[PDB]
Amino acid sequence: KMRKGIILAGGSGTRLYPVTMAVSKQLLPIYDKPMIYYPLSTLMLAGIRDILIISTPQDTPRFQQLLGDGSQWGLNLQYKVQPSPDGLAQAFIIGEEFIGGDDCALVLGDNIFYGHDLPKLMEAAVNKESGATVFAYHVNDPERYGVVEFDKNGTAISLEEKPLEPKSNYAVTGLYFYDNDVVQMAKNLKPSARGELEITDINRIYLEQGRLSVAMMGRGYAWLDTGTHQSLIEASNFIATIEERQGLKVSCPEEIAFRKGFIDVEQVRKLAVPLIKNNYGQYLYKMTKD
Amino acid sequence: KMRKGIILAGGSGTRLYPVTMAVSKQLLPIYDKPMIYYPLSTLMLAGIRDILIISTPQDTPRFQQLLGDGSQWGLNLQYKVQPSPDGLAQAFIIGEEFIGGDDCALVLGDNIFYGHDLPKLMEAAVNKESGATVFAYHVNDPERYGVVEFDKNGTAISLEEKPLEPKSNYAVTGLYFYDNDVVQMAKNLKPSARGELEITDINRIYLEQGRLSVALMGRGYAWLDTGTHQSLIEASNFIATIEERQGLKVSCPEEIAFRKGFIDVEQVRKLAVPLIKNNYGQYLYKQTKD
Amino acid sequence: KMRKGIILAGGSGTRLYPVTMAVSKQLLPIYDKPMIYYPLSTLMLAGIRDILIISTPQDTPRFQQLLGDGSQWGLNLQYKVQPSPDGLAQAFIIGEEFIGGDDCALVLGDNIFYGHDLPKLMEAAVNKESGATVFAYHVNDPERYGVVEFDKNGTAISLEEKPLEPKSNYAVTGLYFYDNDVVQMAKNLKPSARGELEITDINRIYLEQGRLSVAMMGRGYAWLDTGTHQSLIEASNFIATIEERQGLKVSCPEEIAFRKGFIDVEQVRKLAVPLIKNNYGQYLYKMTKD
Amino acid sequence: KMRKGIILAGGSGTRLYPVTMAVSKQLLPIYDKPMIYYPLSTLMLAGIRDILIISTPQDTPRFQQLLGDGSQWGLNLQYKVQPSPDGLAQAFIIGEEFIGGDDCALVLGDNIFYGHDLPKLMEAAVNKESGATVFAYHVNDPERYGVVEFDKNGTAISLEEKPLEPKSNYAVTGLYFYDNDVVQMAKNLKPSARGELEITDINRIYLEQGRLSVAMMGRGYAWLDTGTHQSLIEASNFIATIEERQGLKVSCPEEIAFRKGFIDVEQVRKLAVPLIKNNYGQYLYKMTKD
Ligand SMILES: Cc1cn([C@H]2C[C@H](O)[C@@H](COP(=O)(O)OP(=O)(O)O[C@H]3O[C@H](CO)[C@@H](O)[C@H](O)[C@H]3O)O2)c(=O)[nH]c1=O
Ligand SMILES: Cc1cn([C@H]2C[C@H](O)[C@@H](COP(=O)(O)OP(=O)(O)O[C@H]3O[C@H](CO)[C@@H](O)[C@H](O)[C@H]3O)O2)c(=O)[nH]c1=O
Ligand SMILES: Cc1cn([C@H]2C[C@H](O)[C@@H](COP(=O)(O)OP(=O)(O)O[C@H]3O[C@H](CO)[C@@H](O)[C@H](O)[C@H]3O)O2)c(=O)[nH]c1=O
Ligand SMILES: Cc1cn([C@H]2C[C@H](O)[C@@H](COP(=O)(O)OP(=O)(O)O[C@H]3O[C@H](CO)[C@@H](O)[C@H](O)[C@H]3O)O2)c(=O)[nH]c1=O
Ligand SMILES: Cc1cn([C@H]2C[C@H](O)[C@@H](COP(=O)(O)OP(=O)(O)O)O2)c(=O)[nH]c1=O
Ligand SMILES: Cc1cn([C@H]2C[C@H](O)[C@@H](COP(=O)(O)OP(=O)(O)O)O2)c(=O)[nH]c1=O
Ligand SMILES: Cc1cn([C@H]2C[C@H](O)[C@@H](COP(=O)(O)OP(=O)(O)O)O2)c(=O)[nH]c1=O
Ligand SMILES: Cc1cn([C@H]2C[C@H](O)[C@@H](COP(=O)(O)OP(=O)(O)O)O2)c(=O)[nH]c1=O
Repeated sequence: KMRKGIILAGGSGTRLYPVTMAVSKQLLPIYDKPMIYYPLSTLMLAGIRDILIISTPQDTPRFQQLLGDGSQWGLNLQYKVQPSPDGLAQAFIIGEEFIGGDDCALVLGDNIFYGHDLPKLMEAAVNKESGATVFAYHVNDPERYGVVEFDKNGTAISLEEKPLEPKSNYAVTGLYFYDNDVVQMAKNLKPSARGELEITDINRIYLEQGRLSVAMMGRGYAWLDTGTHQSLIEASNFIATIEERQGLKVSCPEEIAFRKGFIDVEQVRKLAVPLIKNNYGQYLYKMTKD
Repeated sequence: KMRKGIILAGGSGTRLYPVTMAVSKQLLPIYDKPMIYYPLSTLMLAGIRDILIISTPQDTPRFQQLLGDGSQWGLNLQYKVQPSPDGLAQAFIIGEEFIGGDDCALVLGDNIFYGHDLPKLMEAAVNKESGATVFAYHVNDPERYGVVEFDKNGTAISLEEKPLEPKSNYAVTGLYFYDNDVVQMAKNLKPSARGELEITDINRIYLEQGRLSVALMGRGYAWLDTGTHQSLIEASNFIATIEERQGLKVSCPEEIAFRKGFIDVEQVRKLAVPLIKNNYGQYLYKQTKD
Repeated sequence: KMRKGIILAGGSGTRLYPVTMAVSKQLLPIYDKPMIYYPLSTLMLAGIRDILIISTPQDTPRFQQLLGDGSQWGLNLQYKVQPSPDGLAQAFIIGEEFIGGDDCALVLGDNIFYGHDLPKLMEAAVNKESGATVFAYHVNDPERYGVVEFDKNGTAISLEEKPLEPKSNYAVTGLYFYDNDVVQMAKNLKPSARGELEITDINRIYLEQGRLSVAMMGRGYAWLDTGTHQSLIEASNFIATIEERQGLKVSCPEEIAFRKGFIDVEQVRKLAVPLIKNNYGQYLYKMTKD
Repeated sequence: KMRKGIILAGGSGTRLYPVTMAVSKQLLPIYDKPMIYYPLSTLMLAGIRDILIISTPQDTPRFQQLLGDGSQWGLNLQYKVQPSPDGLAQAFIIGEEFIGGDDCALVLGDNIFYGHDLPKLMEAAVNKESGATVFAYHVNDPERYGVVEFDKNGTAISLEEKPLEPKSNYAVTGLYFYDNDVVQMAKNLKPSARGELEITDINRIYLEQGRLSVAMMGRGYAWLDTGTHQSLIEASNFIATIEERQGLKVSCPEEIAFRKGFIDVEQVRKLAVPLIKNNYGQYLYKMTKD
């Protein structure tokens, strides 16, 4: 009944040491919220409310302390550990029992999107019956990502993970919608070129079958880079500038839950009261005025 | 009729002294281009090629040195002066002749909009045969702006200019679309207490007649503040973050002209060659290859 | 590791909620390292190698996992829990055994100091035989801090904690050096009207005995604000700007330990390798060559 | 009896196109003041009041319109055009008459310096009776600059302009103090490999004469980059961070003039008048009350 999604929020975070020896990348602040509120908000905006969060043995417990079972926000959250970061595709192997016979979305715990009409951008993917959908976004450094190449008619024709000679500048982002076939695909994958069970290898299987849709995410959207220390500071600054100008939050899960009807006002006021001593709780309380 | 454009780029710039003793506000850089490129970009995206720039007596020559007659970008730019900052609504008096019998789109020289489907956002406004269209955006400090009050059912019911007690948090942005009725409305206005001919008074008349459309600009759009030194730095950082991430420029008049067919590839390369030694020149040239 | 110092790294983290819901404020990044590296570097630059880290019941062990016993940096680190955030002066009661009969410096865990000749600005306070030294910095908002008032000759005459009517713009910063008498003073204190055991009350005692030295940190020093989410971004951007321009790190404990001779070249190399994927480890490795 | 200095503020500006198409680079804002205020403040801080500003044929008169003869600040400003940017040493040829038989300092118009005891560092160079003083600063990308090689005992042993294989990471900044011999040295210079009259060739002759002091500007100083659009934003954010924290301005000439006694209270209040309606004028006014 509730639609399903997985947030993959593990990984070593090597590239960010020594900051991530101290704290999981997906708990770092992006301005005024931990990084994982952002991909969580994306799933909620797609209308996905049953969500499995996968992290390392050390970090899962921290996420469980941050987010709980999710009922406070009208979600159902559950959790599993990935013993080692053996690839994004292991998400479906670990989450096979959670998924059952249902479709499932996957969002990476470091993926931040923002812009106008995000839900409508996702709508076709959410309602797809058969196949898979990913989103492409023009970047200046396609060699750091999965890269999708299109023909003159705009048909996707190839996908390559971190190519030395990228065939386009379109990166495949960290949000994926699959039908139920993904689970068996993942279970038959072999560790590839970089020694990982790769999501790109799943997507390539869908592409070879003619069932991968590639939704273009235009330049009016922001897909914020979380790859380096510098870009983490840029991401924060970006959110700060939007929020302080508007006096509205970006990816505040309480607010989304409220506006989408997952929780009612009585419940928003119950969340806000114990938090009214800080700016966040004051913002939540304001919601229930009008 | 056809729709002509006015960019109002006047004002003394006192809040920014001494920076604006040296350089007009609308020439200040927002990251990599002068501030006036951004509203000049909003007009082009709306399909407007015939544009009047109104500056102060002092600033006209520098805007002309920057933009010339516009022909390099398939535009036609003209210049008129505003002797003193007597109110936005003076633009229609100053431009009465350039406007003649046509519809008008006025944009303030310091207004910066960014977001997905911005041309669509303005589509209804451009295609409106009579009346006026304005844009409302939720801000944290509505007291600094024109403010539009809505009713329980979503209808604009009052407008107030920089009110001490705002009736809502929706500011009316500095982008306005009018039919041919406005020049006469402007000509019949009397100064407010503060001694300005107010654009808010014009909009109220249209509201009063049931002829004002108020299009909501969602939280997914960015409308960047340029009122303080601090917000300028934020505006620049915000644009930089986008452009460096995408490898694409925000509000590049040459690119928009080219993508909309105002100019052709042979004209783009002609523009690029003299500039080939700098980054801006190299971005132009590449756009002619792939 | 003869000389001693305490880093007070706990607190409720209320104002930063929800970022500090699952992470201590003092483990959050300031650009490319955890916040606590900064006050630790500060103590090291003063020549202090025996350091007690006090944090909350939940966070202390997290600091201990990250830093261990400090022998890898030539330091002696030990840890104590502060059961509740009942005031800075509690550091001396908690740290009573650690201190013993010795002088001791206290630095707050969220204090970031930068500027030419800081080690000299301090090295003196370290050499004072008796009494206490504090450092005063001109700020824009003195009401948020301990405030030191000076007479016409420049002699400190008054200290007040968070005064509604500040007598000066000089804030007393979170770096303090004390002789052995501070423990007894702290044991005799009673909470203030804020409900906290106040450092300002200890400083006032010394002031009245005529044994308080107030070092002025001029306008050439930076004492970075870490109060709000916004100020964390500001602090991170400031450090990033320095480091990226100079190709040198600010407050890197491995570098300071190597430069002051706490550890040797071999040791630095061994530390660098596990970090060598990014600039942080490469920077340490090259200090060994050049 | 006024000491003499030159601000070299010419050059193409091509790299910053289109931001420099209708605006001189050195009049662009660095946070709340035009760029040229910064080196101007630097010379003032050195106690130099008789200053020659050299720029392009197009920009020199813009500087003259902004600053006048400077006696409002207790300075004596004069102007000369550099027909083309044939090298920094040409400043001493164009400035020969202005120089006469006196010592002369040279600062680049886009260099920004900040740090504790900077005035003392410069007062030393100004106190020097014979020879020259330059300042060395560790940078990430030494190949862009004049580069100074040191002895194992840290004595400066060679200088190279933009070496392909830098011998150290110490760049020679754009602030130079010379005795009167510099004019004859410049006049004998021949164009370098870059076809320029190089300041590094002058410095090398003082160094080989044993008359060059190479003062180290340590890592607690900021020497800010102004060569890219991004470096401009970084320099603005760095200044805004210091100023907003301290409530004190960096390189405000009016403030410097007042504090060094070039002008008095009455004059300060006169300068405040045209600025009195924003924070900058208020800041000036308050210095004369507190
Ligand atoms: C390998 C691995 C990763 N992760 C987490 C860590 C990160 O927060 C997040 C992304 O992992 P990364 O190692 O950065 O993979 P990454 O280089 O970011 O690339 C992935 O993400 C990209 C989009 O960001 C795509 O363009 C690539 O095709 C996709 O492979 O997933 C796990 O939770 N488990 C893992 O085993
Ligand atoms: C009054 C005046 C302003 N300007 C320029 C200067 C600024 O770049 C910009 C706005 O200047 P302001 O001093 O805010 O103008 P002001 O009359 O007080 O306010 C207007 O500008 C605001 C912009 O959104 C609106 O929200 C208000 O509804 C509108 O009335 O337009 C002109 O070019 N000519 C002018 O006469
Ligand atoms: C009260 C308290 C504080 N702390 C830690 C948390 C932060 O690292 C640091 C600062 O805590 P604060 O609650 O910000 O105390 P604060 O309002 O900043 O004021 C203190 O620090 C200021 C300088 O930052 C001084 O000017 C004040 O005189 C001094 O009282 O101390 C603890 O670890 N335990 C505590 O009980
Ligand atoms: C050559 C030249 C430059 N300028 C202005 C343009 C720039 O704003 C500023 C510095 O110009 P650049 O062309 O970046 O400077 P460049 O000759 O490459 O390097 C100089 O400046 C560097 C410091 O920035 C030093 O490390 C070098 O040793 C010194 O030669 O001086 C002039 O006004 N006149 C000139 O002839
Ligand atoms: C096409 C184009 C858009 N824009 C800006 C205007 C809007 O803010 C935003 C619109 O992007 P978007 O609507 O997402 O792209 P698309 O129409 O290609 O699907 O980008 C430019 O700045 N330059 C351009 O060349
Ligand atoms: C509805 C909502 C959206 N968002 C974010 C998701 C998208 O990035 C963006 C959508 O804005 P937008 O589509 O422009 O809003 P609207 O429907 O009001 O016109 O805002 C939140 O952070 N919180 C919310 O409650
Ligand atoms: C020596 C050193 C100093 N610092 C900091 C302390 C001060 O805030 C700033 C300047 O210290 P400073 O001692 O004056 O400069 P220098 O070492 O070049 O002589 O640098 C570090 O962050 N790391 C270090 O390795
Ligand atoms: C006194 C003063 C200094 N400065 C700058 C020059 C140096 O970069 C920095 C520090 O100067 P410095 O004299 O060392 O600090 P202070 O007088 O407070 O001890 O401040 C100004 O910009 N304006 C001023 O009025």
